[PDB]
Amino acid sequence: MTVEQMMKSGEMIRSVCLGKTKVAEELVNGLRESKFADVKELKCYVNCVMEMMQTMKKGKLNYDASVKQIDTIMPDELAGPMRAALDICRTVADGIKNNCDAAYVLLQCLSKNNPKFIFP
Repeated sequence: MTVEQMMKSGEMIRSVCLGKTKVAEELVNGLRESKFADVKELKCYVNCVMEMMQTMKKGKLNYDASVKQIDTIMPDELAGPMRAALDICRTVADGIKNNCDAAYVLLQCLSKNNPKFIFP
């Protein structure tokens, strides 16, 4: 429930997805600063995170599942802006067959459209 809980859940998801993908930690930190480097392992890190957050399955957005997860994990003042960005970006990755590519396109759009953007 707490923001401290969010920070804990976020650290858990980062750890697991770093371990899976073996991506540089600086690359991942850049995702919070609009540095969306075109690096396969970083795109696949993003896909890992969205799959753990129940936000995508097979590189396709599950809108209802995403909203449920956003609202559980994030405090209200961050969840609201995230929901608005998800609505704005709802169809942005449609027609992109590669899973990591689709997750990454979605992430860029969420960041572009959420002034209070955060990501594990």
